[PDB]
Order: sequence, then structure tokens, then C-alpha cells
Amino acid sequence: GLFGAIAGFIENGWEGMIDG
Repeated sequence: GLFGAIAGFIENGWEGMIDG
């Protein structure tokens, strides 16, 4: 489910939430 798409983001754009 969604959690898997968050795991997607964690490997695919995560850096934008590493920032700040």
C-alpha cells in the first residue's frame, strides 16, 4: 500500500526532505 510508495520516495526524491 501507500507505505510502499513512501518507500518509493525514500529512494526517489528523499533528498528534498533531507534538506531543511
